Amino acid sequence: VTTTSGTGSEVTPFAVVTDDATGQKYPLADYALTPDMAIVDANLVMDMPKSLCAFGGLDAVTHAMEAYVSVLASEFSDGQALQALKLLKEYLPASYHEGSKNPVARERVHSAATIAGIAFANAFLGVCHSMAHKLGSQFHIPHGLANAL
Amino acid sequence: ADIVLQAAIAAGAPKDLIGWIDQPSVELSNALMHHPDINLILATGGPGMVKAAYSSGKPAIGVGAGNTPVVIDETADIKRAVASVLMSKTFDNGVICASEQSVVVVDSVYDAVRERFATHGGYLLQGKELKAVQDVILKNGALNAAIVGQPAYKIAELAGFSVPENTKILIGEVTVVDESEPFAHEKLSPTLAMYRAKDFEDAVEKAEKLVAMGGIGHTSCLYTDQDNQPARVSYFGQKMKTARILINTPASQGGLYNFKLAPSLTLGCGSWGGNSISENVGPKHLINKKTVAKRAENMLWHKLPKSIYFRRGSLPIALDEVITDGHKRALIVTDRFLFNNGYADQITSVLKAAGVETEVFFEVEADPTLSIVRKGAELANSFKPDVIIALGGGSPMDAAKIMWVMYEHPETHFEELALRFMDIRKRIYKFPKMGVKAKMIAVTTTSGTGSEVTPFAVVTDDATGQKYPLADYALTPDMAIVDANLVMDMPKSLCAFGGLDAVTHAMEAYVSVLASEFSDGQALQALKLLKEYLPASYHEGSKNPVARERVHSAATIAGIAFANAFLGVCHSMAHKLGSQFHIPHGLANALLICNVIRYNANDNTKQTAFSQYDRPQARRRYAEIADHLGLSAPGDRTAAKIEKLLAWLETLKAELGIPKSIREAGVQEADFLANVDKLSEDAFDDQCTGANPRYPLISELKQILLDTYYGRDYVE
Amino acid sequence: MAVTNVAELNALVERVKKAQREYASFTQEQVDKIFRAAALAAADARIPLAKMAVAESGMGIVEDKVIKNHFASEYIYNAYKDEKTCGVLSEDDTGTITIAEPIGIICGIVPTTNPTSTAIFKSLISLKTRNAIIFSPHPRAKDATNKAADIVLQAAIAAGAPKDLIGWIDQPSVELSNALMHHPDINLILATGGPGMVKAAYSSGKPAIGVGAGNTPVVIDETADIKRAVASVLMSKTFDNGVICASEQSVVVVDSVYDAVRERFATHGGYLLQGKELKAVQDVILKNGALNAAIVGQPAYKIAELAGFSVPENTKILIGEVTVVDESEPFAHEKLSPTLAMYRAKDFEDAVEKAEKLVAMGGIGHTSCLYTDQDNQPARVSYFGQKMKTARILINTPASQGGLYNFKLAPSLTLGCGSWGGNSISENVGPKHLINKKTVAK
Repeated sequence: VTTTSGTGSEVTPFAVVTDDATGQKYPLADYALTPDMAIVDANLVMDMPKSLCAFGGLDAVTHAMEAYVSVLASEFSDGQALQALKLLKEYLPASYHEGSKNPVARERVHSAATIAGIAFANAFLGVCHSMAHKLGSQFHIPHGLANAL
Repeated sequence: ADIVLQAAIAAGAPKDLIGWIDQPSVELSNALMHHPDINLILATGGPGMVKAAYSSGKPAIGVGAGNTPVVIDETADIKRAVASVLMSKTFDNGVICASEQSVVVVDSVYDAVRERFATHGGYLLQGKELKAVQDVILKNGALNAAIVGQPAYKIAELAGFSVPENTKILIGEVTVVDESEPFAHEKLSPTLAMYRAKDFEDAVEKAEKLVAMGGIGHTSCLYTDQDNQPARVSYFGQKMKTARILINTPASQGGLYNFKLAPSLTLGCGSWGGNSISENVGPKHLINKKTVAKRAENMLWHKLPKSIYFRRGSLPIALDEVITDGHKRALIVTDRFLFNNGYADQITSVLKAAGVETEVFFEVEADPTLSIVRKGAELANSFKPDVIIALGGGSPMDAAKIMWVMYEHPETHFEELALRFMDIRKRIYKFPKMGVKAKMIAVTTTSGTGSEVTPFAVVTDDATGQKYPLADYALTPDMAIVDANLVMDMPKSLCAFGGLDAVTHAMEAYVSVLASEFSDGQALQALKLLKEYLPASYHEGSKNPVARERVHSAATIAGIAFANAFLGVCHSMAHKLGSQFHIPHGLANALLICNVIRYNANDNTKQTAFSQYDRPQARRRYAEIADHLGLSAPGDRTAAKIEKLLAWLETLKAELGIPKSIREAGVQEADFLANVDKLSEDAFDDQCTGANPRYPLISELKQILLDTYYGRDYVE
Repeated sequence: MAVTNVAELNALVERVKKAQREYASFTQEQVDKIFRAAALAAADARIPLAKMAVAESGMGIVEDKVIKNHFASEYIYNAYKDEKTCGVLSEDDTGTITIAEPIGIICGIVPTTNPTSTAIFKSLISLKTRNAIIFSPHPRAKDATNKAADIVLQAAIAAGAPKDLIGWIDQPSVELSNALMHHPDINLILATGGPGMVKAAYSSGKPAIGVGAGNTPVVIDETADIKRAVASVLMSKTFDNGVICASEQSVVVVDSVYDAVRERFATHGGYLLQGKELKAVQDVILKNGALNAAIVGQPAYKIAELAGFSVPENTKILIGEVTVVDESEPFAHEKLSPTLAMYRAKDFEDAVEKAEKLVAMGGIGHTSCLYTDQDNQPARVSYFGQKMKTARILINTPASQGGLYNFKLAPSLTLGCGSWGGNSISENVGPKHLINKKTVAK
């Protein structure tokens, strides 16, 4: 069950853990870790501030902008990556200035975060999401900023 | 009543909550029943006022009492049953309702109970005094009130014959049972009626008339040995029509009797007519329950097979995974044409090398007829497979899903699934769980049908010729192989046959009312590449391998979308045409797609509350295709924007090699006008019309079929 | 063989008696098998029967009767599929057995409104509870009901059922149907239709239940959606020309949004009228003392020609503007035609009061709908349900059904009561009113 709009971690088989004594990452990836049922609800994202809708949404934009250009892109995922970018270019601005006062835009943005999740579950992320994965861990900046600048 | 009132008054109740009448009269009580402020009557007593209670124009229930018969046979305990009835009739002078009123005994033991009764508490009478008591109970054609509840001895003084003080009850010996005999009616006095039975069988018959004479069946009790004669008690219950069937048990109660029995009263009925069984009145007959319903928003879904594999030569590698996993037994479902070719060794040989038991199923033809699927299930449960691998596109892959259900649930009849699961829009009934002892692998052989990814199955019955569609998200295969090396030599006359089927498969799911943001991108990606090298896959076939591979993966992409959003009406007359003209599917929806689009963009009788305000429109959704596919001027109008889309659809047929109208597609005028009416109002009911936002009418589903016959273009 | 008068009815009923006597011994095993085959033939024979259900009736349209026949034929084999109605029902050790027994021959009146939708519903619950029915349809729609009953019969015949288990009368008459109700061999009556014969069914000295229809009011206040409630009611009243029982019969709107609806209705599908033709419309539905049979199920435009004034073809329904609510004005009674009544409310509070009188006028409370915002005004919906007396409370929901609406709702019919009026609430008739359970005690 997803309570954030912008990270597609409910449909993808990716998980990262850190060591206790030391600090190097322990990434894991096996199609078998995908949940056998994912619930995408929008009423769980209604009052989160205009400082998490702006970083999750950009995280979703980054999640799909390079899955279309990744070397692992097939004719099965460019149909979904090209849709999230189309969907977020007309609802993310409307879900930031107006916030919950426009509930249709929030639902569209939340639903299109999982679509990018489908896109990057099969194709894999580029260098933009790897350097951003470390630069957001040493300087303790949230995930969503690092791939935005 | 006042005691209960005052108890309730000092507990929080209003002051005049219970009322009663003083010095009542028949005229005063009548005004109470006809009062328009009273909406229930609880009537108790004999058929003196309960009969009038029913004929009052108001809902009423009556706690009546019918003469309960007692049956004692030769196998019963005589010494014990004589006294259980004896004490139950002397309880409150036998006034408690639904008490004993008659005893029926066989001739084998009749003499035994006669002197026993006179010995313990009875006093029999047979002379002139016998026809004295009967005249006492009935005086004016109705029961008198001068002997109700009185002890037995005093009522004998009324008739003039002395009876000793110690005597408990008085009993007559009467054979004729009717109205003129007054000893069968309810008496509410310590008296009993004794009846002559020649055997057990007539005893029950002689008890049927007694219950029927009381009008309402309340209780029945017979005394018998319940341990060595268990059939007699079972026979006794299916013949008497009463709410209670007691054995070796007093009717009302004792003075260690059974404690969890409802009282004789609190058992009412709602009719004075015959064959009426009483029921226990409780705080449900005096209560009315209302139900509210809230308009709950509907949620969509996106359900797909767990794994989909696709590339040039992806069958052996995907098949290998199955070998590595534990899978010993597997069967392959196939058609006829491909087996005589080298299209079956490329899957069996790779299986035999690893070593697994595979069998041949080569009898499925173009349309499954419920006869070969049954024999397939018969072969399935005679082999106990662990993996079901489908082969072929369309017919042999749809039938494999039904074989899977019938193999995993042999007890469930097919005709039970014909009314529960026929449309994927309801979610209140669940399929029995599947995949317990098998799993489905789906492989395609033709480019342009995504049936390996959808939860759809259509079964024809060869007896009459009726289709039984099945649809639920449990028949979806657990794996789909999309390989292209097996399509390098398909005839150019058929590569595009299914190719245009996918065009209508994707174009129709985009404008469906169930279309969501999840299935819109895939429905659009399929159309985008089909104008790029699908015609190349037609003219080249083998001169351009890559185009055929690219088109083949698009059929699943078209199918991956409509498996979540049902097709519209175009895929309905397509079903109907392809099953009576024997034309193949793919052609049927090809030459009327250029005529059903215009019947979806106009003013138009439309279904309301959906596809009118919830969804934007259908005319502008087709407008997105013309600009998504890039065939629109920078500045143009929507009305003219669809025109160029239809123009592209027409001029692609100039090299697609498809007929211009249905008549030129190999059908005759003679066998159309006499069959169009029969053909029209069945496409209206093939689980379509969920999509195609416009609500169709039979009057407007024929002009389409008549307009396409002569090649004429529809216009109003 | 055909039956002409009482002389052959008094022999037809004996055959059904003899078949019922033998059929009562069947067990649960082959009773469900007969249930399966009967439900299939009802669903598989929906279109043909609906085409010939309007050829002689002359009212309604074929399109909407297909769904009505299909929904009613599959809903019965959807919740009563597997429940113990034969043999032993339960067992209490305490030895307490609770076997159940059927009732017997059942009478049934099929109205001209739904000659086949309710004919197959009644026929499909009796053979589930091991009893038999005799049908007495209207002379206008006799041939449609008889065919529907015969289809289920022949389906059950080739499943293990006795020969003469379901009967019907040809060329029926009022005097012939009276002899069927007073027959001492029938112990249940299922009466349906308007208050024309159900009143006589109650006054018959026999147990009887009636699937009636009260004029259901719809309440729309100022806070409700105005562009959505106009259409949900509009499509639910044009369903089969508004003959579906317990459909909309009157709308009550507050003064705030009255004119906001008046132009909308004329814009979309309505045609308002206020002149002398309003009197004509009132008189065109009363031939004498009650509702006439010449405008039942007819489209809106033709009845206007009979009423005198011309109305365009495209128009869907016609609606009057009447303030008085009594008997003299006939616009409050059930009409079974694509017509609606529009009422004046000064506020929401009087709207519910103006709806109490409408429900009480129908005699039996069946359904009542309110259109309001259910998310920021939750007190109003709670208040609305404790004031009316109806079996169903619907908010933001069409009365009968749609053409992705709610699926787990019982049909408008299969909801009967046991009294005419006096604040009576209907209930869903099912395979428990036709069964009697006996208890044995050891």
